[PDB]
Amino acid sequence: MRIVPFGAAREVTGSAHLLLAGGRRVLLDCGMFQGKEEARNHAPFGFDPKEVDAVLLTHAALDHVGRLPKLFREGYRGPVYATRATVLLMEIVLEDALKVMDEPFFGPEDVEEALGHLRPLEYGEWLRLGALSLAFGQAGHLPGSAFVVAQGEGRTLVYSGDLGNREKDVLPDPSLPPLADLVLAEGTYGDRPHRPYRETVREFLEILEKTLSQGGKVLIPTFAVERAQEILYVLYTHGHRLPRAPIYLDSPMAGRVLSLYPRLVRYFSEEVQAHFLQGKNPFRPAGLEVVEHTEASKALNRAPGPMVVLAGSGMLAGGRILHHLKHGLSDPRNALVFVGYQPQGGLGAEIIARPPAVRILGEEVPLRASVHTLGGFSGHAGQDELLDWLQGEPRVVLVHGEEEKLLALGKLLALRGQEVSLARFGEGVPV
Ligand SMILES: [Zn+2]
Repeated sequence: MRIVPFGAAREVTGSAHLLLAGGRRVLLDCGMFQGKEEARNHAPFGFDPKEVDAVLLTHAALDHVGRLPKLFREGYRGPVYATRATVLLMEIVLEDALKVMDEPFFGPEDVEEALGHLRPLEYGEWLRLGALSLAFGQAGHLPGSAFVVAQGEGRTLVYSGDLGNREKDVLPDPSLPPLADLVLAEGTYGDRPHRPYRETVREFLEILEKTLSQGGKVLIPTFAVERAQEILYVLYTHGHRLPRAPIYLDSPMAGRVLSLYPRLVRYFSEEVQAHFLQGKNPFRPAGLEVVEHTEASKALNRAPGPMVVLAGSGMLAGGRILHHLKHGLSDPRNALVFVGYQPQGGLGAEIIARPPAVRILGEEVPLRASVHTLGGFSGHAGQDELLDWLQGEPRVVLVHGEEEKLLALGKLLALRGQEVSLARFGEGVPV
């Protein structure tokens, strides 16, 4: 039993890991590379796709399922396992990815083919390949998200996939992994813990009552997959005290994902499920409105507050959010609320630098609106949570994370008495 990193080595995108055991080949995830690494979705995998026996998907995000259609486009015809939640989500993530992409490295025939091989595998359901035993464990990072437990040849391996931030309320807490000979894990935030969730929410609510009470606009850059709906859920459970104002989810994509949420009730936390039982959708605060097209999206830039706006991209690469920022950053009464850390060098960071102006969409924009960064809405387990999850685990190979962040985690694990390594691309590791 060996596991071979084929993505997310000293980096956060590309997640794909080949497990060689029981005389079988099981591919754990198959995401694409993003941002600067995008061109690498064109390069080859590094293994023979036609030789793969089965595929397991930890969650529906593009950096975990994105290259799947390339796997089929290049031969593979085996089954692809994933929870029903990921199965349903995947279709929206993929269909959207096909429509949005400069140089697509796969076509509609591939997505179609890729989706046709999906087979439901729920938490605690065992898959039998050769003499290898596989099961999904609750990861709490996305509806239907999981980590992989693989046993065979008298040994146990655990592929964490992405672990969630247990302090939040939407998803159920990540399960502890069983004791394993080897643990391949992420370390997105191996360098630091997140600000507590409760105090992050209270701050969010103050910023909201403040700017809305003065007829101002609250601009919120958000990820369409699961960050948008979480903000909506916070707006819902606190709608009674917030000043009345429309909430524009300015994202067709976030809209599609949101419509799907009622079909996934079982994949949420107890708290969320209890709300649904009372017969009410807690992901739709009063006043929500899903803006479908450009014309209405731009009308908002010219319309007066009070209002709350959710738009992407979540890191300001592109999206409708830029347009909102362009016309709203100049008014001191508005407020920009980041609900996720902005990458260094990106426009976000540049904004947080709080200079006199910022270049957005070809023009220079005065920056008067207030700025707040609530890193506490993070979807990944922070360093402290990463440590508790990894406790008592003998050997650990880190993936998914910048080198520095991964190292900061390895140090602590090493001082704790655990054998740690930083996965290298192509270089398999023995379970
Ligand atoms: Zn990931």
